[PDB]
Amino acid sequence: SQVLKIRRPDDWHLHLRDGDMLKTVVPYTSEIYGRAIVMPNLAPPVTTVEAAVAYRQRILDAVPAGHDFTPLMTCYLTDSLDPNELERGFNEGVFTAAKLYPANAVTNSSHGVTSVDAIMPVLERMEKIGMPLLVHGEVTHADIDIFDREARFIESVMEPLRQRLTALKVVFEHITTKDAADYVRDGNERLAATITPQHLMFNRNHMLVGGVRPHLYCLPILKRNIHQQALRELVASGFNRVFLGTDSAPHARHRKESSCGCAGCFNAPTALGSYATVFEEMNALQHFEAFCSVNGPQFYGLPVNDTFIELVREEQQVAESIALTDDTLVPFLAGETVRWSVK
Amino acid sequence: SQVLKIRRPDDWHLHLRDGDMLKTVVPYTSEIYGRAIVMPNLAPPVTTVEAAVAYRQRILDAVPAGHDFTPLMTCYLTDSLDPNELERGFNEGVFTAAKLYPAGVTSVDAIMPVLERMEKIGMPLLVHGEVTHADIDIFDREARFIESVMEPLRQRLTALKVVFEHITTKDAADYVRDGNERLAATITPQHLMFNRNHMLVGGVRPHLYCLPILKRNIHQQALRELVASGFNRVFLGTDSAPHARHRKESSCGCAGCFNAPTALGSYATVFEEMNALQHFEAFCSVNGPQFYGLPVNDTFIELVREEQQVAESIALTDDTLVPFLAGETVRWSVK
Ligand SMILES: NC(=O)N[C@@H](CC(=O)O)C(=O)O
Ligand SMILES: O=C1C[C@@H](C(=O)O)NC(=O)N1
Ligand SMILES: [Zn+2]
Ligand SMILES: [Zn+2]
Ligand SMILES: [Zn+2]
Ligand SMILES: [Zn+2]
Repeated sequence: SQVLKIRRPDDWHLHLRDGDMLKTVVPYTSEIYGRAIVMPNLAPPVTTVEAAVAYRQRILDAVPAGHDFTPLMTCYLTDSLDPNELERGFNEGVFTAAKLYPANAVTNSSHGVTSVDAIMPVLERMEKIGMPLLVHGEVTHADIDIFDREARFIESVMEPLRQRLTALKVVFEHITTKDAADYVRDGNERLAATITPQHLMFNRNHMLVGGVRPHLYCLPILKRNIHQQALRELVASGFNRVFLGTDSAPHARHRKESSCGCAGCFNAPTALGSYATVFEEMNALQHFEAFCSVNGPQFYGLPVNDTFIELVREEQQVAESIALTDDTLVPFLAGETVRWSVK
Repeated sequence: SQVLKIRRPDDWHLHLRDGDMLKTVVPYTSEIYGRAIVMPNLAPPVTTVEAAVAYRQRILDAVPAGHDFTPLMTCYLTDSLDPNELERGFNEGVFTAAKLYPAGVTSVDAIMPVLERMEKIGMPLLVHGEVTHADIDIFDREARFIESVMEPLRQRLTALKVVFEHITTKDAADYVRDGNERLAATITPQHLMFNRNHMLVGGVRPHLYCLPILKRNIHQQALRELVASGFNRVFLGTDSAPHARHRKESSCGCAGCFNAPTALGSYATVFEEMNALQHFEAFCSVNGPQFYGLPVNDTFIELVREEQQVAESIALTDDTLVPFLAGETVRWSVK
């Protein structure tokens, strides 16, 4: 059976949650990835240096003995965040980046951003100091169709922001459209993107035809096939400012399979082999290592890992579920036979 | 305070299921509607007169004393169905119409002799109008059906009476509006009240997941304008399609809204919002009978504009049933 050896990868977009759930999910990441960008959308969010320090330690506490894993912390951008607090966290190595979630005029100032214009002092500071901005690029106005929200963000927010702050480094997280693929392809060295395995492997038909499948329900929402194909083409092209970001985003089974299912795929356990499957199908395995292990480091100005891992092209069954203290997690591709697994 | 008195309505598109489910759900229809078109997608489907007769009696068995409700039975069209069986059931007063589900039927070409018979005898054809090829995006399946199946069919069988069931697009709305007297449509409450955002923003809501899939807002608006205009070949058809809670709320949720308990008031709210209450009775109680060549009901009911809370769930023998709009407050109630 065929082997693919790559420099140890990193995950440039990860949700690890907290408490018991954190304890359950960390190992799926730490066994494989050297570093991950740990997102700050805890309840309450990580908006201070002290919280990020404490959260980093809880994550390290949960890493199994012998895994060489380093969490890269982020600050949740809010209206009330002091730019001095963000700067101090960056300067002390606590915050690797800051994350901007969709604006909403009714958000509490302690929990989010009302408008992008309103946090310009903090954004100017990030530009000044060279701190990268990670963007969940959707506009969430009630009158905008959910499938249009990413495209609308490019026009309304992304392009004006980058024109306003010409030195700002930005990762367009988990892109899902041809709109975003083209935009990123056509950008400068200060614009990059991450892509999840689900947005490469599936489109909205997989989530809605024959049944509604809440384990494929995630934001930004799966788009039509033309968008899926654009994403696949982009990673297959060798374009070097797209990189691995799983957006592994675990929710208990009962919170997924409910009257109002939570958004997010728990894909940490199966992401890497899923990406290998996509690059192989695209006859583009020569660009697979760079996607997983080189492009992200280069954009963040961090070293490439100097250890290796091996994927083997031998069929394996994915677990149907993974136990939590209470309830269970259903992994991405649960119960399926997958083509590539880690040796 | 405000009271609205209408001729008793009918439901021209209903799923009653079978067994204990049927027992549970029939009363929500029989208490209000004089008649309903009972769809034939049982497992196995109703494809013979004999099965239709038996099913009709199970339905009648489950109707509470004092409800004057008549189920109008339908035949599930199959590639192989004998035209003589379908005609016999029509002639015996058993089959009111036949229903075309897309593969269901593999092609309209395979069932031509059945369709030609329906045309000759005056039997309406009820169409679930979606193409199903795996590669066609789910949101495009209705519009694609119009071009590739509906319009060719109608041009070939010019005398055939067709109801375009549960339409969900401006495409279909425009098509029906511009059609002749042999084409009509039903519209559900969900496709008037909501669009796909309501199913997908803030969470995935499987109780709003149904086929044809909820579409974007411009399509919702087209349907609302269609009913509100007074156009007289669109009529009430709930597509009440109940599934146990944990078949809805699962890793692969079933399609269908259990809307029988709340549909009528929900429609009232829509027409009221569209400033079109003067057309509400015809949609509910006149347009269908006229298309089907059946008399209008000779009794009347009243809706009052008093806010009722919808039950969170309805008990079944096993599991529960979550009604459409569960836990929400509805603006109009049946007095
Ligand atoms: N529409 C649905 O979502 N469900 C209906 C089938 C139908 O009307 O196609 C059902 O029978 O469950
Ligand atoms: O933006 C997001 C948030 C994430 C989560 O659950 O944290 N889940 C998602 O599906 N995408
Ligand atoms: Zn996000
Ligand atoms: Zn995320
Ligand atoms: Zn249907
Ligand atoms: Zn139906």
